[PDB]
Amino acid sequence: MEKKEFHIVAETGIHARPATLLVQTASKFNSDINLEYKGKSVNLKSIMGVMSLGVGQGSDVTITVDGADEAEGMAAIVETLQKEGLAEQ
Repeated sequence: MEKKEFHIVAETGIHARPATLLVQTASKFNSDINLEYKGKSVNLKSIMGVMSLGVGQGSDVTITVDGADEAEGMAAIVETLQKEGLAEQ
């Protein structure tokens, strides 16, 4: 059980594109990985929750990873976060 915070550096608006990008990468781990924005942590893939939340404009958020993938899980997210210019390291 380990969480990894971050901040949106895409200043895009975490849309279905970048929005899912993370969720897609976060919601693809055998571990518990979610996103937390403003303090709200929900299965990034949680459109509903995320929807109401969503980030972008240098918006900062926090990711979480718990389980086996935990490492790999967050690994991607983390990397992706800064890989997709969605979030920084």
